Amino acid sequence: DCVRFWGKCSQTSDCCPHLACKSKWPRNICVWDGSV
Repeated sequence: DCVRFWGKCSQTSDCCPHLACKSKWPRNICVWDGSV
C-alpha cells in the first residue's frame, strides 16, 4: 500500500518512490519530493 504526501513512514518500504521519508512537523512520514 504505497503512501502519498504526509504518510507515516520509517525509512524504506513505506510510501511510493515518488516521495521521501522526511517531514517538517509530523517527524515520521513520507513527503512528496518537490526539489524545486
